[PDB]
Amino acid sequence: GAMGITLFVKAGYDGESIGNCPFSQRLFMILWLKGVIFNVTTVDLNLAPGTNPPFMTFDGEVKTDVNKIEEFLEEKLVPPRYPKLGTQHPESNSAGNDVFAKFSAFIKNTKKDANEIYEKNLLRALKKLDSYLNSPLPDEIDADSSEDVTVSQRKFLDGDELTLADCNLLPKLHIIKIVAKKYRDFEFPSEMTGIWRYLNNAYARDEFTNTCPADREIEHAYSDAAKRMK
Repeated sequence: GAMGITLFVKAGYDGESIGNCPFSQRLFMILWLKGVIFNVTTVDLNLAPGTNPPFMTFDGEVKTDVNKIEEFLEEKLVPPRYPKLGTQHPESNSAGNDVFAKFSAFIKNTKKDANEIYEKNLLRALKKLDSYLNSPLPDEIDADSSEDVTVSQRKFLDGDELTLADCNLLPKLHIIKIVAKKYRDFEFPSEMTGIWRYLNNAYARDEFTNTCPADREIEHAYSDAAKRMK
Protein backbone atom coordinates (compact mmCIF):
# COMPACT_ATOMS: atom_id res chain seq x y z
CA GLY A 1 0.00 0.00 0.00
CA ALA A 2 0.93 3.67 -0.05
CA MET A 3 3.12 4.21 2.99
CA GLY A 4 4.48 7.33 4.59
CA ILE A 5 3.69 11.00 4.36
CA THR A 6 3.36 13.26 1.33
CA LEU A 7 2.66 16.96 1.88
CA PHE A 8 0.93 18.65 -1.08
CA VAL A 9 1.60 22.40 -1.18
CA LYS A 10 0.85 25.35 -3.45
CA ALA A 11 3.22 25.68 -6.40
CA GLY A 12 4.93 28.98 -7.13
CA TYR A 13 4.57 30.83 -10.41
CA ASP A 14 7.17 28.67 -12.15
CA GLY A 15 4.74 25.76 -11.72
CA GLU A 16 7.23 23.65 -9.76
CA SER A 17 8.79 25.44 -6.74
CA ILE A 18 7.27 26.38 -3.38
CA GLY A 19 4.64 29.10 -3.64
CA ASN A 20 3.39 31.59 -1.08
CA CYS A 21 1.27 29.91 1.61
CA PRO A 22 1.61 30.24 5.40
CA PHE A 23 -0.37 27.05 5.88
CA SER A 24 1.90 24.91 3.71
CA GLN A 25 5.01 26.39 5.36
CA ARG A 26 3.53 25.61 8.78
CA LEU A 27 3.10 21.92 7.95
CA PHE A 28 6.51 21.79 6.21
CA MET A 29 8.08 23.08 9.45
CA ILE A 30 6.18 20.59 11.63
CA LEU A 31 7.25 17.65 9.48
CA TRP A 32 10.85 18.88 9.44
CA LEU A 33 10.92 19.38 13.20
CA LYS A 34 9.36 15.94 13.71
CA GLY A 35 12.31 14.31 12.03
CA VAL A 36 9.94 12.13 9.97
CA ILE A 37 10.71 10.99 6.43
CA PHE A 38 8.41 12.80 4.03
CA ASN A 39 8.23 14.25 0.56
CA VAL A 40 6.79 17.56 -0.62
CA THR A 41 4.80 17.69 -3.84
CA THR A 42 3.90 21.01 -5.38
CA VAL A 43 0.43 21.31 -6.93
CA ASP A 44 0.37 23.19 -10.23
CA LEU A 45 -3.18 22.80 -11.67
CA ASN A 46 -10.64 10.32 -2.86
CA LEU A 47 -10.20 14.10 -2.57
CA ALA A 48 -13.02 16.61 -3.11
CA PRO A 49 -12.95 18.76 -6.28
CA GLY A 50 -10.76 21.82 -6.06
CA THR A 51 -9.79 21.30 -2.41
CA ASN A 52 -7.35 24.00 -1.37
CA PRO A 53 -3.89 22.65 -2.00
CA PRO A 54 -2.34 22.36 1.49
CA PHE A 55 -3.22 18.71 2.22
CA MET A 56 -1.48 15.47 3.14
CA THR A 57 -1.54 11.74 2.55
CA PHE A 58 -0.66 9.49 5.49
CA ASP A 59 -0.29 5.87 4.40
CA GLY A 60 -2.44 6.78 1.41
CA GLU A 61 -5.27 8.36 3.43
CA VAL A 62 -6.02 11.99 2.52
CA LYS A 63 -6.09 14.56 5.33
CA THR A 64 -7.42 18.10 4.89
CA ASP A 65 -7.60 21.32 6.93
CA VAL A 66 -4.28 22.67 8.19
CA ASN A 67 -5.41 22.67 11.83
CA LYS A 68 -6.61 19.06 11.63
CA ILE A 69 -3.40 17.95 9.92
CA GLU A 70 -1.36 19.56 12.71
CA GLU A 71 -3.38 17.75 15.39
CA PHE A 72 -3.06 14.47 13.49
CA LEU A 73 0.73 14.78 13.12
CA GLU A 74 1.22 15.69 16.77
CA GLU A 75 -0.88 12.67 17.73
CA LYS A 76 0.57 10.10 15.29
CA LEU A 77 4.29 11.02 15.44
CA VAL A 78 5.31 10.50 19.06
CA PRO A 79 8.32 9.58 21.21
CA PRO A 80 10.64 7.79 21.10
CA ARG A 81 10.99 8.08 17.29
CA TYR A 82 9.57 11.65 17.04
CA PRO A 83 9.49 14.55 19.49
CA LYS A 84 6.35 16.11 20.90
CA LEU A 85 6.05 19.64 19.51
CA GLY A 86 3.07 20.83 21.57
CA THR A 87 3.37 23.91 23.75
CA GLN A 88 3.73 23.80 27.53
CA HIS A 89 2.19 27.24 28.18
CA PRO A 90 -1.36 27.75 26.86
CA GLU A 91 -0.78 31.48 26.34
CA SER A 92 1.81 30.50 23.72
CA ASN A 93 -1.03 29.19 21.54
CA SER A 94 -2.95 32.48 21.54
CA ALA A 95 -0.12 35.03 21.51
CA GLY A 96 -0.35 37.06 18.32
CA ASN A 97 -3.27 34.99 17.01
CA ASP A 98 -4.91 38.17 15.63
CA VAL A 99 -1.76 39.59 13.95
CA PHE A 100 -2.22 37.95 10.54
CA ALA A 101 -5.92 38.86 10.42
CA LYS A 102 -5.15 42.50 11.25
CA PHE A 103 -2.33 42.62 8.69
CA SER A 104 -4.66 41.17 6.07
CA ALA A 105 -7.28 43.89 6.69
CA PHE A 106 -4.56 46.57 6.62
CA ILE A 107 -2.99 45.37 3.38
CA LYS A 108 -6.32 44.70 1.60
CA ASN A 109 -7.91 48.05 2.53
CA THR A 110 -8.31 50.45 -0.41
CA LYS A 111 -9.61 53.60 1.35
CA LYS A 112 -6.97 56.07 2.55
CA ASP A 113 -9.31 57.46 5.23
CA ALA A 114 -9.47 54.00 6.88
CA ASN A 115 -5.71 53.30 6.88
CA GLU A 116 -5.09 54.89 10.29
CA ILE A 117 -7.64 52.57 11.92
CA TYR A 118 -6.37 49.40 10.21
CA GLU A 119 -2.73 50.29 10.87
CA LYS A 120 -3.41 51.08 14.52
CA ASN A 121 -5.29 47.79 14.89
CA LEU A 122 -2.27 46.00 13.45
CA LEU A 123 0.11 47.85 15.76
CA ARG A 124 -2.04 47.03 18.80
CA ALA A 125 -1.99 43.32 17.94
CA LEU A 126 1.76 43.40 17.41
CA LYS A 127 2.26 45.18 20.73
CA LYS A 128 0.41 42.38 22.54
CA LEU A 129 2.63 39.76 20.88
CA ASP A 130 5.79 41.78 21.56
CA SER A 131 4.78 42.02 25.23
CA TYR A 132 4.42 38.23 25.46
CA LEU A 133 7.79 37.70 23.82
CA ASN A 134 9.52 40.14 26.19
CA SER A 135 7.86 39.09 29.45
CA PRO A 136 9.64 36.15 31.12
CA LEU A 137 7.55 33.02 31.32
CA PRO A 138 6.73 31.95 34.90
CA ASP A 139 9.12 29.00 34.92
CA GLU A 140 11.81 30.96 33.09
CA ILE A 141 15.20 31.05 34.79
CA ASP A 142 18.45 32.52 33.53
CA ALA A 143 20.74 30.21 35.49
CA ASP A 144 23.82 32.05 34.13
CA SER A 145 22.77 35.60 35.12
CA SER A 146 23.76 37.09 38.46
CA GLU A 147 21.51 40.08 37.73
CA ASP A 148 17.72 40.01 37.76
CA VAL A 149 16.19 39.15 34.40
CA THR A 150 13.40 41.56 33.44
CA VAL A 151 13.30 41.00 29.65
CA SER A 152 12.88 37.37 28.65
CA GLN A 153 15.87 35.80 26.92
CA ARG A 154 14.08 32.69 25.67
CA LYS A 155 14.48 31.94 22.00
CA PHE A 156 10.87 31.34 20.94
CA LEU A 157 7.21 31.68 21.96
CA ASP A 158 7.11 28.83 24.49
CA GLY A 159 10.74 28.46 25.50
CA ASP A 160 14.02 27.59 23.82
CA GLU A 161 12.61 24.98 21.38
CA LEU A 162 10.41 25.52 18.35
CA THR A 163 6.86 24.35 19.00
CA LEU A 164 3.65 24.08 16.98
CA ALA A 165 2.87 27.67 18.02
CA ASP A 166 6.00 28.90 16.22
CA CYS A 167 5.21 26.82 13.13
CA ASN A 168 1.85 28.58 12.99
CA LEU A 169 3.00 32.14 13.64
CA LEU A 170 6.43 32.42 12.00
CA PRO A 171 5.23 31.92 8.39
CA LYS A 172 2.59 34.61 8.94
CA LEU A 173 5.09 37.06 10.45
CA HIS A 174 7.42 36.36 7.52
CA ILE A 175 4.67 37.31 5.04
CA ILE A 176 3.87 40.51 6.97
CA LYS A 177 7.52 41.51 7.04
CA ILE A 178 8.02 41.04 3.29
CA VAL A 179 4.69 42.41 2.05
CA ALA A 180 4.16 45.35 4.42
CA LYS A 181 7.67 46.58 3.61
CA LYS A 182 7.45 46.22 -0.18
CA TYR A 183 4.04 47.85 -0.62
CA ARG A 184 3.59 50.10 2.43
CA ASP A 185 7.13 50.84 3.70
CA PHE A 186 5.78 49.48 7.01
CA GLU A 187 8.12 47.64 9.38
CA PHE A 188 7.79 46.07 12.79
CA PRO A 189 8.54 49.05 15.07
CA SER A 190 12.06 49.25 16.48
CA GLU A 191 10.75 49.45 20.04
CA MET A 192 9.18 45.99 19.70
CA THR A 193 12.40 44.26 20.71
CA GLY A 194 10.63 41.00 21.59
CA ILE A 195 9.36 40.55 18.04
CA TRP A 196 12.77 41.43 16.65
CA ARG A 197 14.59 39.07 19.05
CA TYR A 198 12.14 36.28 18.13
CA LEU A 199 12.58 36.80 14.40
CA ASN A 200 16.38 36.95 14.72
CA ASN A 201 16.32 33.66 16.64
CA ALA A 202 13.97 32.06 14.10
CA TYR A 203 15.85 33.13 10.96
CA ALA A 204 18.88 31.38 12.48
CA ARG A 205 16.99 28.07 12.29
CA ASP A 206 17.21 26.03 9.09
CA GLU A 207 13.68 24.75 9.62
CA PHE A 208 12.27 28.29 9.27
CA THR A 209 14.64 29.97 6.78
CA ASN A 210 14.75 27.02 4.37
CA THR A 211 10.96 26.60 4.33
CA CYS A 212 10.32 30.24 3.31
CA PRO A 213 9.15 30.68 -0.28
CA ALA A 214 11.18 33.16 -2.29
CA ASP A 215 10.53 36.84 -1.60
CA ARG A 216 9.29 37.32 -5.16
CA GLU A 217 6.71 34.57 -4.64
CA ILE A 218 5.34 36.38 -1.59
CA GLU A 219 5.50 39.84 -3.17
CA HIS A 220 3.80 38.55 -6.34
CA ALA A 221 1.03 36.90 -4.29
CA TYR A 222 0.25 40.33 -2.78
CA SER A 223 0.82 42.36 -5.96
CA ASP A 224 -2.60 44.01 -5.59
CA ALA A 225 -1.20 46.09 -2.72
CA ALA A 226 0.71 48.14 -5.28
CA LYS A 227 -2.56 49.83 -6.31
CA ARG A 228 -3.19 53.42 -5.25
CA MET A 229 -5.24 54.19 -2.14
CA LYS A 230 -8.61 55.56 -3.32
